[PDB]
Amino acid sequence: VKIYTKNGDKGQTRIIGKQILYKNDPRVAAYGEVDELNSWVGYTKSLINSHTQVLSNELEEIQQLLFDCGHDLATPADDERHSFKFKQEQPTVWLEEKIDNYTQVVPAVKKFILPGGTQLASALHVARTITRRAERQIVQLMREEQINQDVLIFINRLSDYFFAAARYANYLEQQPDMLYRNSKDVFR
Amino acid sequence: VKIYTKNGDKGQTRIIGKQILYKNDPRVAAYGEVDELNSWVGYTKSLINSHTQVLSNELEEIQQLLFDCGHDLATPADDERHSFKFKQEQPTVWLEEKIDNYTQVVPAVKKFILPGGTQLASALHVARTITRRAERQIVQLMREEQINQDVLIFINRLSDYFFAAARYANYLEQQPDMLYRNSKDVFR
Amino acid sequence: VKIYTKNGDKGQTRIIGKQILYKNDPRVAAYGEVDELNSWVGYTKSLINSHTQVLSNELEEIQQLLFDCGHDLATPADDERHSFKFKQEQPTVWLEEKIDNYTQVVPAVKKFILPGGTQLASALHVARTITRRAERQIVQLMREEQINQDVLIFINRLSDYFFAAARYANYLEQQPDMLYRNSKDVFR
Ligand SMILES: C[C@H]1O[C@@H](n2cnc3c(N)ncnc32)[C@H](O)[C@@H]1O
Ligand SMILES: C[C@H]1O[C@@H](n2cnc3c(N)ncnc32)[C@H](O)[C@@H]1O
Ligand SMILES: C[C@H]1O[C@@H](n2cnc3c(N)ncnc32)[C@H](O)[C@@H]1O
Ligand SMILES: [Mg+2]
Ligand SMILES: [Mg+2]
Ligand SMILES: [Mg+2]
Ligand code: NA
Ligand code: NA
Ligand code: NA
Repeated sequence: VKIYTKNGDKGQTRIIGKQILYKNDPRVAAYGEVDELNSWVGYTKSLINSHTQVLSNELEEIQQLLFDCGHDLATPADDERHSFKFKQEQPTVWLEEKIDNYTQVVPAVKKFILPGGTQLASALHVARTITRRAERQIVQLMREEQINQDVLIFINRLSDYFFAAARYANYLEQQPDMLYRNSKDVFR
Repeated sequence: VKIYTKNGDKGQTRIIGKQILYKNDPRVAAYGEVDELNSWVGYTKSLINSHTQVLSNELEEIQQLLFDCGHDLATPADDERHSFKFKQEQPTVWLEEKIDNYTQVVPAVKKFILPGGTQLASALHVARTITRRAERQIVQLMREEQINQDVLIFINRLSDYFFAAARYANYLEQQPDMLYRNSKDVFR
Repeated sequence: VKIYTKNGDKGQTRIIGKQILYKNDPRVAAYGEVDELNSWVGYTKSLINSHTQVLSNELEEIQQLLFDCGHDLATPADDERHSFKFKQEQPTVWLEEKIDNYTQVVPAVKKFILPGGTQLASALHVARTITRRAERQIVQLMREEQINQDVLIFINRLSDYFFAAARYANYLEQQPDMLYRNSKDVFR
């Protein structure tokens, strides 16, 4: 088995189905950014400690879901031989329940917080912002091609999950969040 | 409080003031990249150790400043109800004084260095390059819309700060920098 | 020595040779993304432990090679005073030999794996995906300007190297890889 085929050496790559695209095509960029997020989630999970073990399984579950999203991003809406398989309903509800629970448990803020704290909380803020970068890429693709809009819904919700989980990670080690000193009351 | 409004689920988001933009709009991308930098700075600060404690407070101060920059990037120059609040003078002087001090104290190089060393020094090099990525985004926005040019000045200077601070972090643990083996003398 | 010249404060920067470009120009973006990768490789190397010491030297060698690639990306193909110096043959063979060896030694998969595991393996997956992001940037530049195509070949191969090395890092700590649960058999 050779994972290097060399077929990409001139700048084109195969997507799902027959088409080849330049590697900078917005479709390739979209699922490539999802893959970068997925790798960062793996890195974040590797930082789990005894205080934060309760977050481990759901990070692995998110990795599984990000593969399901990437599949659909790699699939043209008019490819007769392949169809969209990601459905947002249940995964997105699942994220919302976590967001509600973690928002309830941590100390309430009205103001923006500095993205930081523990190493794990900080990594969850990095995940938050890479998710949002991948979301931008997905919207770029959406403006040119038909996509599975359920992926967008889920990826939008996912960055709120990472915010909530980052605060929960600080709570699990009793690290206080720090406020942005010039913040207005923005959370209502 | 629900941080998930779902109003972003179709790919548009609210900026400062009345306007909504696509999430891939260059303005949204610019302050989104600043937020990614800010999160990375949080992560970097979480790596502080007893040798490097002297760097902790100024990283937190940079996080505060990055919120002030992001505010102005999110604000249209013609929005009557909101105005630019970031002024570069004092923060940028403050960075320059750190850059001068840290450049003086560490072993002099003429050649490019490998970006690495200690975990903290390496993270400061990652911060250096994410700052430069955010700067590119800010210039993309500048070419289409009027911006607070003071944010650009500060963000330019900030990546030189991260270079200087990365070298200082290696110095604080007595980790030598490594040279790029084919470098010309580039620092003059 | 002042690394801050302030000449970049209005959004333009000097490349190799006489030209100045906007900081968001695709050329500047391409070698800037290579620099971000290089910094991440430095960070990854800082995570080496006693189990993974055998990977340290080759990560440093990759950093040297990434400077050689960045040089050529910063050099216009028609700049009479500067020429391309990167040749892919030997570095790319060297990567392929590592990929072959590491593919042979680790447990065989047919299915996609979750990008994660140990902290080092996870960082090598982050390197994999940042390499692929830089590759996209390089292809963007290739579509507008003549480049040294040897850089593209090497950067393509490099992300397969990081995949193989990430799996090898997990093997070195006897951390099993996890499969994507809905994967088809994709590695043939
Ligand atoms: C909190 C604020 O963050 C901005 N916002 C919403 N989604 C994204 C994204 N994917 N990338 C960057 N910024 C975003 C909007 O301005 C929203 O109101
Ligand atoms: C050191 C060199 O790095 C380049 N340079 C300057 N600013 C940036 C940036 N934001 N992103 C990437 N590269 C940049 C220019 O080529 C400068 O001369
Ligand atoms: C494994 C699959 O990953 C995609 N692919 C190939 N190169 C890149 C890149 N630089 N960025 C993102 N995705 C890429 C193609 O779809 C290939 O078949
Ligand atoms: Mg959102
Ligand atoms: Mg600069
Ligand atoms: Mg490839
Ligand atoms: Na490959
Ligand atoms: Na939200
Ligand atoms: Na400089």
